[PDB]
Amino acid sequence: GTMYYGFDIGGTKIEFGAFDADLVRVARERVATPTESYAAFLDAIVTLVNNADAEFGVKGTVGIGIPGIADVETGKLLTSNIPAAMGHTLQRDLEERLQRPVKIENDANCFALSEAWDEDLRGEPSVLGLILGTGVGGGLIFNGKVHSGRANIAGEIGHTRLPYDALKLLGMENAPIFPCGCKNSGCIDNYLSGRGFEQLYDHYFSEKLSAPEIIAHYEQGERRAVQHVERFMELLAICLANIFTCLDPHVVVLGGGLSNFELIYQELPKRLPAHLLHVAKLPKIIKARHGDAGGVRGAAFLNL
Amino acid sequence: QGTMYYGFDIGGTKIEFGAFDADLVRVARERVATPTESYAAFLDAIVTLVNNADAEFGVKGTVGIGIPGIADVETGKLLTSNIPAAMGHTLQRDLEERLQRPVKIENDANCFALSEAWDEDLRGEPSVLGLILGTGVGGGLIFNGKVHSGRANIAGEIGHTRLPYDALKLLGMENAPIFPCGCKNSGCIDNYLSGRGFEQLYDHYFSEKLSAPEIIAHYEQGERRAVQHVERFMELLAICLANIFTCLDPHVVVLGGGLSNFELIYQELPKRLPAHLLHVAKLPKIIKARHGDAGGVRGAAFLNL
Ligand SMILES: [Cl-]
Ligand SMILES: [Zn+2]
Ligand SMILES: [Zn+2]
Repeated sequence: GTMYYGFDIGGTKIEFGAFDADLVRVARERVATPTESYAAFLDAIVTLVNNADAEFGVKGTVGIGIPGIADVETGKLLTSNIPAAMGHTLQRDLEERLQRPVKIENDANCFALSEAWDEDLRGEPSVLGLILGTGVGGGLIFNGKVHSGRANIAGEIGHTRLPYDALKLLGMENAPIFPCGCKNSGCIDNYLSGRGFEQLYDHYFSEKLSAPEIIAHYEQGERRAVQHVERFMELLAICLANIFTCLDPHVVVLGGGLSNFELIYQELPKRLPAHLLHVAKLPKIIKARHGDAGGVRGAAFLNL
Repeated sequence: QGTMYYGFDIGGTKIEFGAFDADLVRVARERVATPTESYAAFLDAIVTLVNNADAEFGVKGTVGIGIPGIADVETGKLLTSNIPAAMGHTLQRDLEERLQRPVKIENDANCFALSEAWDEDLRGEPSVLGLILGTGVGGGLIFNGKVHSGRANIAGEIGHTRLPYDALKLLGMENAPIFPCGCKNSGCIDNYLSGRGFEQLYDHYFSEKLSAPEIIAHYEQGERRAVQHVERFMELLAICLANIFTCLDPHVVVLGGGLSNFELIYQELPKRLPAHLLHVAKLPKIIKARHGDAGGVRGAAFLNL
């Protein structure tokens, strides 16, 4: 009698999934995201919900994942990649049209919640999801529920500054201080992401290589790539140790392009203990399992 | 039988006990000596209080215990240097056996935060961060009225995170004071943002060893050095907290410990935090603890709500 719907809103496509009481996906639909019209945007979502409700014979719950946030006070979307919905009160408008509550969360929160509801992680008291891509995105799950935060920006771990011990590793007053898109500076977003991995390589070795090129060189034993990787893994361990001393997560799930670098899962357990408290224990650290289905899954799971 | 929630606060010399009914009315209060050596005597003191209360109220009460330390999450052994009688013992398992019911044991800073989070004004807040600013920085993370203990029972050890880059910049980067830490790391914010940290920063910059109350009294008199120290301290506090808040985004932040009595904190933080937060961020509500150093019992009891 219960169905959970999830929408993942991208700049060009809206993805839809319906999950039964056992969290098995029983419907999948994809429609175009309207480029300009808000009215068309609402219709696309309302239509999907009404059709699914007719199909499954229930009134499904509605969760939506977005590349941005809803302003916690006004309900207006801050989603620059979705011009049709930018500035609009999406939740209120959908609640009125669908006559039921609607939840809207940032895509990184949906990613973490999706991974936290994997059979292997169900019942974990806390899960931290980190996406290491062009930036660092984070999602904090406690007892299977997203912690959104006072202003819907819990998990913005990427916009915390390099800690003293990370600065020390990188040469203190000679460390590279990368400018940040948030307009602060030295945010870890610019060090631990895939882009950060690249920028650190370029800063020290004066050659602009992509992460896969660096990794391929690493595997060939090229000395510059080997030195870069050594520095990167220690830097990652120091920064995550700082984060883990505050959050002490039970499981850490990595997504984004850099989570494909398998060496991470070998090196973190070896390097974290030196930077953690003496009594600390290591979280389980794994690569994301749900991939492209993450956005829809986590959005749906907002209403569990 | 009715619900009854018991809480114990274990200190080095006293064990404090409280019972709270379904409405969270306190219906018992007892204080007994903490045994100095005997583990047997330690267990008896607790078991006695539980059994007497159960008989008196006609209930089987839930049992929560706040300790100055943690239980090892794997072995159950207590890591509590201030309590030599219980140090190294499997307190939870031993009490569960004697009392035939589950027992929850949590660090005292978690109990402090949970106690505050269950005040009428904060009930219903989706998240509460408690920070105790005393001889060190203690922290407690509450989500939806429940303690997040962490993978190894040390969630909230915010005091053992290192100064962020922006804090170091304020303090002079390569010339900043790097204080050694009891955890054996260095530059942990435990040694900057606590009452002791406030004192050590004053001494580093002004070459005079004053207590926090002396500095504050001089601040209130408009003394130049104290005014400069307070300006530096408030900005340092805002920077470090803004970093913490960018990760945690707590709805409410509750300050305890001696330094939470410095009223200026509550005025200055809202003014200084925005520059270091994300542009879209909003300020948490930041308040002084309501229940003082007498919420260990409350928080311990509330572990079982
Ligand atoms: Cl799925
Ligand atoms: Zn930033
Ligand atoms: Zn420390």
